[PDB]
Amino acid sequence: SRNICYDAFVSYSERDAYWVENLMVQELENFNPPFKLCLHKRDFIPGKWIIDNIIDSIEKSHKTVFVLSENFVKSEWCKYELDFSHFRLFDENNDAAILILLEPIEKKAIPQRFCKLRKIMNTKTYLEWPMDEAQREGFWVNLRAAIKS
Repeated sequence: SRNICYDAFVSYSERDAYWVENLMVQELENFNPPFKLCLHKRDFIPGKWIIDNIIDSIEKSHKTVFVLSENFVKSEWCKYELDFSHFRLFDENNDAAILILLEPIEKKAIPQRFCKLRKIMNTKTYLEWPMDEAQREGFWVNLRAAIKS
């Protein structure tokens, strides 16, 4: 494209909308230099259809960041479990996704048909949003690093 490339496409729920659209934006879009972000629930075109929003964004950005939370799982995760051949090499060996764990998630309650997610939860691979405000700096540092890995 012209220069319509983003550093990351960020899928997330409207319930966690504040954290993403304030906290995360300030640490990245306001960073210096800044990151270019495709905010799932802030930059999607109303007209355009659904899959066209998702797929198109994921393809115009270097990475995909999921902001996992109880809510996100129920309301927005499924679409990401079952996927349809739109990655000649599959999202498995395509740089992979960046998972942020916004809050803990009772996996004892996470379906079971959610293979991918469950893996994530065992692999305990993800940036965990620290409850201790004194440790958030390191978090953002990691996040950026990840988005630029």
